[PDB]
Amino acid sequence: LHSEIGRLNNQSLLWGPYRPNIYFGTRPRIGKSLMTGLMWGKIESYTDFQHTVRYTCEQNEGMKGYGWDEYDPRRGGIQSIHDIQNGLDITTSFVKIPGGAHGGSWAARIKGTLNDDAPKDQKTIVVFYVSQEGENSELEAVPSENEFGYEGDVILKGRSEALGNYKLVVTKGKGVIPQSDHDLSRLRGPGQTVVQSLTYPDEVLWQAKPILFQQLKAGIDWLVENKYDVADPPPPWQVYLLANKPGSGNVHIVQKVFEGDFEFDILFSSESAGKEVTSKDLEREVKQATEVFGERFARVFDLKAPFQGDNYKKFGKSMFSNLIGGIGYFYGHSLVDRSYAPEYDEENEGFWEDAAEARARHQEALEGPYELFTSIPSRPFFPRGFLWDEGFHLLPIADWDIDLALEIIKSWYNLMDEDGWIAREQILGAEARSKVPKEFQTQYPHYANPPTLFLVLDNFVERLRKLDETLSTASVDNPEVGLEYLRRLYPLLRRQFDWFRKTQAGDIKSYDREAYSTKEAYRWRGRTVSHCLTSGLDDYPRPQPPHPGELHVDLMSWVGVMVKSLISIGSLLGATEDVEFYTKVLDAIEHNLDDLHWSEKEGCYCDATIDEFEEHKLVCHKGYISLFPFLTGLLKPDSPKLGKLLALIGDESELWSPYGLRSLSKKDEFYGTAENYWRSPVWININYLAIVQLYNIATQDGPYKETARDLYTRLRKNIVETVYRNWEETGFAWEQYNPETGKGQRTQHFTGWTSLVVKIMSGHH
Ligand SMILES: CCCCN[C@H]1C[C@](O)(CO)[C@@H](O)[C@H](O)[C@H]1O
Repeated sequence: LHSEIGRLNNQSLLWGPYRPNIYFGTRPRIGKSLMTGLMWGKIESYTDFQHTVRYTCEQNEGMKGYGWDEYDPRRGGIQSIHDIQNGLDITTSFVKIPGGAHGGSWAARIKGTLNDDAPKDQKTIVVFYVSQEGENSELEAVPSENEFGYEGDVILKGRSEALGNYKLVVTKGKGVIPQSDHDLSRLRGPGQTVVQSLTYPDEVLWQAKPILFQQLKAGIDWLVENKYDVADPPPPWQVYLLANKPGSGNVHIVQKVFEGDFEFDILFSSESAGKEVTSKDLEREVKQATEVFGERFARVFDLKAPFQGDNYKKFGKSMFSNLIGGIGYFYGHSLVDRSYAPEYDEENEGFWEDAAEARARHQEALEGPYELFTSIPSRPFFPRGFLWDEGFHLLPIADWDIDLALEIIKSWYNLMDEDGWIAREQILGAEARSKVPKEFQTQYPHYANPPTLFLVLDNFVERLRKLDETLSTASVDNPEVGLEYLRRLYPLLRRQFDWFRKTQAGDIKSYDREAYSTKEAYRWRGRTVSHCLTSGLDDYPRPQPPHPGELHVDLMSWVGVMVKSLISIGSLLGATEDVEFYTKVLDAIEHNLDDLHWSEKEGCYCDATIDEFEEHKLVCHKGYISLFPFLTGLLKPDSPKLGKLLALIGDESELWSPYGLRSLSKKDEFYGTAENYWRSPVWININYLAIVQLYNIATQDGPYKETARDLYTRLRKNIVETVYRNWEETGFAWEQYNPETGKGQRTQHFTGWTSLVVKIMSGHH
């Protein structure tokens, strides 16, 4: 049954718009295969098209906004794009039609509507670019009857090992096609759909913009050569219209020019399936997908008071679809430093200068290939896999489709190396690398990241104890399926746990340091004077100067999270030998959080260092870090420590702002200093952990039940209203929120853990 379910999931999720880095494109979950991408741009002059043309995602003044209105990666969805520069409201509908043995079929409608400010006679170029990698695969544009290009549909027939036989059709579409009366029309046609079929070495096929411009430029050079000049120039759109040359190749460029509004379809027909897909199929499946999305949303994301209104529902749908609609498939080599230089052990004072010296040896090399199936923080700015982000992204996704989430966990855990390391940032392939400065590409095997994917595993453990529809929950409906998944993942989890302990260990024994356990103490590797990138809270203030005797209460809490998980999963597999070990680790972390990290004088948790005089010193900076044992679910409901944290969480002059909890307290000397990333702004991921823990305390007998209930109520309201208010004003989710003004700031399109707001609204943790 497990294998059966495995196979149905593979066939179900194979195809998608899995290229989140571009406005619209498709590719299957196969490294070297068929990929498509859309481009468009107005043409007004002889030189504007190069500046107007859209392909990879961006966010600036000339783009109003864009995003998925509805999406489900089993069925497809609809994306809206509001382009001010090109005067166009674009819509791209995508739909999957299950069938055959090769992952099924799919279709897309592309619709462009000029906005109110565009000239009614705007010319717009639209290109559908298609490429295929693979040694023994073939793709061929059937040539047109007509001399100079196509009056109707363009049909590409192809074959490969992974897809078998298939046909990909770009329809003629609806809309006015401009006509040139120039002499050029004798050799180039008066204006029509054209195809160029080309070949390049497989590894550059992703470079669609340059490949296309190299063809445009060759066209313009042909004009110059054949005496078409400024005495009497062809119209711009004709100058940028490729000469028709369909054929066989691993690249096919299909180019249309439209005057005014347009629309056209793309129909991918898997030959092994029924009859080929048609436009009338597309329209039906589109309408159907929406119905299904609507029904599932209302059930899984049942917004509770005071967010029951339709305004909130539209908001929740937008935040959710953008999160799930970011899922991408990535494939290629990544840049890793595998020197294991000994400077990276950071055992001396001043270690940061040493580690920089080793970095400047530049011993990094490309390795893999790797593949990854993952959601992403931000389409225009962070279109790739981030380890601790991914745990937050999957919490809402798992609610919607637990099997999709488990698939993404599996994907991430299959990257893990023999030591138990997964790189915090997955930059796979030249395409992914293109959008990332070289200095920032290299991954370091001593860098951890918060293990937030354990949070998702925890939700799945609890659910397991207590056609597309069936597939989405098959891992909890079939209890032997679930346990098998856990049996196979479990050794990897254990390895990650052991890896943390060997690589991110702090030093008790070697200092005058007293504590319940000799073993349990942690220090994030990777810190510079100014930063601690690996903890995820980049510039949150830490002991100065950084020092080999530092201990980090965040990191120790993340270890608590992990043991708790390994206890539940261990139990389920009756790994009683292991369960007993974890139980003692937990017990010790519980004690050592107190002995090493608790400040009586301050009433909160603190990181620790070693003095000038070699003594242990707490260094307290009140903010997210201070609450960590609480955020991560390690405190008993009656703990007096918990009571004191509830005081600090609730205190307006410290963390509590009208807009959510501040990353750092207004009292700390580092409030609003430096780059001010984690030194005052309100962050939805950490607020989310707070809300979940307040709620937990609120719904059990104990001395803080009602303080927690008051805080839960108000923080849930403040968080959701902050994000909603900004969405309404700007159309964006943002990375963080300003505690003084409420405004969203930094990275836009941040879906992204900001989307956790859909789970907060729907409550019932
Ligand atoms: C020098 C670049 C640092 C930017 N990091 C922020 C974005 C992201 O890295 C991806 O969402 C998160 O993983 C971090 O934790 C955030 O702080």
